[PDB]
Amino acid sequence: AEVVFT
Amino acid sequence: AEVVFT
Amino acid sequence: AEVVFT
Amino acid sequence: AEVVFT
Amino acid sequence: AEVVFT
Amino acid sequence: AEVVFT
Amino acid sequence: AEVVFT
Amino acid sequence: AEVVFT
Repeated sequence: AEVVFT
Repeated sequence: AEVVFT
Repeated sequence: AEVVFT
Repeated sequence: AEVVFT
Repeated sequence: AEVVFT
Repeated sequence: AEVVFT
Repeated sequence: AEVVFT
Repeated sequence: AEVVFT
């Protein structure tokens, strides 16, 4: 699982 | 920007 | 921004 | 910026 | 910013 | 598990 | 899994 | 799975 908030 | 890989 | 998962 | 790898 | 996981 | 807040 | 950003 | 954006 990968979460990237930018 | 939101990326969610599950 | 928000993510919730299960 | 938030990165969460699980 | 916040993450909670289990 | 990797959390990176920047 | 990998993320790169700028 | 992959995403690239600019």
